[PDB]
Parts: sequence; C-alpha cells; structure tokens
Amino acid sequence: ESADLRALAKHLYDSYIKSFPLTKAKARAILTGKDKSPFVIYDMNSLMMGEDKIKFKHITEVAIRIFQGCQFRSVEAVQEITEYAKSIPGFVNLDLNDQVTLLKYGVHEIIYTMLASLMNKDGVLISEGQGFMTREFLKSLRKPFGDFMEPKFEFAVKFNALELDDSDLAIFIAVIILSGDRPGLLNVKPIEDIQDNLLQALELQLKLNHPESSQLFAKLLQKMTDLRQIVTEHVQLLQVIKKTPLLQEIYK
Amino acid sequence: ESADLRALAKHLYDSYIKSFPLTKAKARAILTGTDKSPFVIYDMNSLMMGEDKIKKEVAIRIFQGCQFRSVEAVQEITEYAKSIPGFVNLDLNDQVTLLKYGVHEIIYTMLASLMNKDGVLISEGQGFMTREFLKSLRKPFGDFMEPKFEFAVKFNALELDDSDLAIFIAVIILSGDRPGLLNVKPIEDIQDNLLQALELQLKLNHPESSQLFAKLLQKMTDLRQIVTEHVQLLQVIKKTETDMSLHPLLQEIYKD
Ligand SMILES: O=C(/C=C/C=C/c1ccc2c(c1)OCO2)N1CCCCC1
Repeated sequence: ESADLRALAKHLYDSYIKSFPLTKAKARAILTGKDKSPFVIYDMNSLMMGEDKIKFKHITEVAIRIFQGCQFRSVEAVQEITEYAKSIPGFVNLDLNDQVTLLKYGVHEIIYTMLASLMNKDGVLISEGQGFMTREFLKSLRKPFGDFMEPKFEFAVKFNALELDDSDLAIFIAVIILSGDRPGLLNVKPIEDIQDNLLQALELQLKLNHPESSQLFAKLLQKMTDLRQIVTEHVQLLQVIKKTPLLQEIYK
Repeated sequence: ESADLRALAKHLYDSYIKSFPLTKAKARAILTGTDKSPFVIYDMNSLMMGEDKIKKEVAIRIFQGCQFRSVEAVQEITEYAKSIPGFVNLDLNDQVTLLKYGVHEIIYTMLASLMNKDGVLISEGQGFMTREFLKSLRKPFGDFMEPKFEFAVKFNALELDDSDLAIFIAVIILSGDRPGLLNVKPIEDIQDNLLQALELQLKLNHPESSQLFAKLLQKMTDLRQIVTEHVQLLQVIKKTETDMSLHPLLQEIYKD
C-alpha cells in the first residue's frame, strides 16, 4: 500500500532531521552563494588561526591533531546514528545483541555516506558547517595522512551526482543499518523483513521524488559496494597508523 | 515533560544493559539459588580448587585479580558514558576529567550489586569470594575490601534495580564539581536533566519509598570516602611491594 510507505518515508525524514543537526540542504546552502560564509582552512597558517576562531572541542604535530579531530567527530556521529536507528520501526524490538551488531558494522558506512553531504570537489565542511577544509590541504598532509580523505572525496563526488536529498537519504541510511549479512547476527529474519519494508519505501520515494532519474534505485544500491570498499580501505589505513590512556578507551 | 524524562530513562536503561554483561538482576538471581550456582572460595585450599574449576603469593594474586577486573569495568563504564546524551559533545579534556573521577565511584556502586553481607561474586558470577577470606589476607590487603562491604550493605538496603542504577551512574559521571574542568556549565545542564530523570524514575519505580531520591544523593558521600581510602592503600603497596605491578590505565586514573 502506497500510503504506509509514504508514512514510513515521512517518519524517517522527521527523525533524520531531529537526529542530524547539520542536514544536506543546510550544508548545500553553506557551500553555495551566501550571508556569513564559513572560515576556510587551506594552509598551515590558516589552520592555526582557525583553531583560535573555531574553538575546537577536540584540541586537548598537525597531521595527527587533524586525525584526532576526525576521531572526535565520528564518535559524535555514532551517537547521532544510534539515536536515529531507534526511530526505525521494529529496530528496538530486535534482540539487543543484534541491535549492537547492526550499529557496530553499519556506522562507518553511514558516516561516509553522510560526509558526502558535507563535501564538494574542493573540500569538506567542518564544525557543524562553520569551517571549510580544502581538499588540497588534506592531500598535502605528510604520508600516510595525505590520502586518508582522498578516497572519501572520490566517493562523494560520484555519490553527490545522484542529487539525493535528506528525505531520500533518511531511508537509504535506514536500509544500510538493517543489513542482514553483518557477522554474528542471531535472528536475521526480522532484520531482513524490516529491510524489505525500507527498500520498498526507498523505491517509492525515488520514483516519486525523481521521476525522470532512470533506475536511480538500482544505482543507489550499487553505491553500497563503493561504501564497503571505502570501509575496508579505511580500516586498513587505521591499522597502518596503529603501527606508526583513557583517550584510547574513548576511541577503541 | 515527564515523557522526555521517561524516554531518557529508557535510553539509559537500554545502554546500561548493552554495556554491562553482569547486571544487578543477574547477580541477585545467582546469590539466591540451579545451573547458575557459583563456586565458593573461603580459604587457601579453596582458592586453589576454584583455579582449576573457574576461568606469586595469595594475597597479591587476589589483588591483581581485583585490578584486572577494575580495568575491565573502566572499559565498560567508558562505553556507557559515551551513550549518555551530550557526553561526547563536551570538550575532550572534560570527557577525560569526568571519566577519571567518576570511574571509581561507579565501580563501588556497581560492585554493591555483586555483594551481600557474606561476600562478592567474581569471574562474571562463576565464583564467590567470602568476606572473611578477604579480611584474613596478610596486611595491607587485610581490609582492602571491608569498606566496600560496609557500603554495599547500606547501599543495597535502598533496593535499587538496574533501571534506577543506569540513571544514577549517569548522574555520577556528569558531576560539574570535578577538579580541572574547563566548562562546568554544559555538564551541569546535563546533570540537571539527569537528576530530573532520576527523580521521576525513583518516584514511579518506588512510590512507597519516601525520599529515596534524597537518600540516594546522600550516598555520594560514602562513595567519595571509599575512593579516598583506596588510593592511600595503593601508595602503601607501591612502597611495600616494589615487585608488584600496576596496570597503566588504572595508574593514570589514580595519579591525579
Ligand atoms: O585469584 C583469582 C581471582 C581473583 C579475583 C579477585 C577479586 C577480588 C575482589 C573483586 C573481584 C575480583 O571482582 C570484584 O571484586 N582466581 C580465582 C577464580 C579463578 C581464577 C583465579
């Protein structure tokens, strides 16, 4: 029934808004046109001044302090994604261990999806969109830190060409969380059933919200491959840094 | 709005459950009496047989035991803390400062769940070490555990369940009065909302328990005192037992 699907689409849209302070639409505006624009970081000099103008909550060598900052924020996004997951109908009724398993394996995927919303070919919004860090400044970081972020830019550029909006992404992120193939799952059935319902919703959303965009649904599901590659790749990059107190415990 | 507060109570209960394998409810069901029956350790020979049956000098290896398990508890508390709304958004220095001071307070709160007047569950519930065996240990390990027993006896008379504790330990972590905090106010606003949640919880979950909220807040004094005696005990050991090792995660917590 179209109606239940639209209802679910709306429900997720409203929860995405409440959970994710910095939305795609707001980020878009920030990247385009002005009004008070954000502070730009494009060199060493500018980073330093940015510390003083954008009070960093992560600030307890440069390349590392930048890496720690991505850590602080992705820890914050986990909390946001966790809260959003609880609004997805059926999610809280699942086995608790499965809930934890879906969030653990799903959050990197969702982070890099939503980070795309904050990126363009030239850089990425930071600090709830009051900063902009350029792509080239990210690449110039001593190796191996130079290309931590290049892959995400490559992905976002391609991903952003689908022209999704927040209302589309709300459902897509839901579909990602409910992936029945995560390791260690105890009762895959209700996960897949909820995933099926979300997939039907996503399909109707895309067809309605983008009637002239041929097979968008398919193309969007195909991107879930590019996500998983960005993830295995990121994790390998972490293992390389790890080989070259309470703080640890926070960032396990 | 009591609805937002109940929502917050639910959220904290859910995370407590996800973060802490051995709950108060599970511990009590074990201490009552089954297939969940623990092995009891009450004497030296007894220690030895339980080594075989459960997962240096005696007194030390018991102390290293309590030390390994505090390391584990810190890891669990750290995970739980991040689920508390607003915690991870605070300045990182403050996050570290709140965990440093709040962690032992929570360890002794939660250890009460594992205790009764006669002893304490160990090894996730597989074992039970009697209070007397712990008292008899060569000094200064003799009454390392007595203070915690005295607290637990009094604390357990409040009859809290895990859903109450989830909020209470949230209130403990978010204390704006820790030394060296940078931005006391955001912490206090979080605490205020947690305190309101705790008050609605206690009133709803224990309607006949007069002023339980107050009595619970007063227990924060017994906690701070437990924390003080322990640290002094560690400094005795560091000079008696130059040969005994202390886990660095714990070391950082105590050092300051
Ligand atoms: O020496 C030990 C274990 C010692 C545990 C010791 C211990 C003491 C107080 C505690 C605690 C653990 O947890 C909370 O409070 N063994 C007996 C059990 C099997 C392994 C060896």
